[PDB]
Amino acid sequence: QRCGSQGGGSTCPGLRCCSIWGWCGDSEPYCGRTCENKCWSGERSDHRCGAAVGNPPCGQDRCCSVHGWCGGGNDYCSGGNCQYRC
Repeated sequence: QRCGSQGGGSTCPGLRCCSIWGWCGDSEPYCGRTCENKCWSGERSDHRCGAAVGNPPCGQDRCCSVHGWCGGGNDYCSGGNCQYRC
C-alpha cells in the first residue's frame, strides 16, 4: 500500500520498508538503495526491535522475533516466533 513522502506519510503494515516511490515491500527496491523508511540499513547497533525501542527495522533477511531482537532463521522469522518483518 502507499506510505512515506510520496504516499501520504503512513508507515507500512507489518513494518515493511517504504520505497522512495511511496509503496511498501520486502525486497531490494523497497528496502535497499531505493528505500525511504524502515530500511535494511536502519537496524539498531544493539539489534533490538519491537515497541520498546520504537519498532525499528531489521536488516536484510533478518526478522524481529517476539522476544524483541532482530536475527536470521526460523528462531526469529517463523510463524509464532516472529513479530514483524517475517
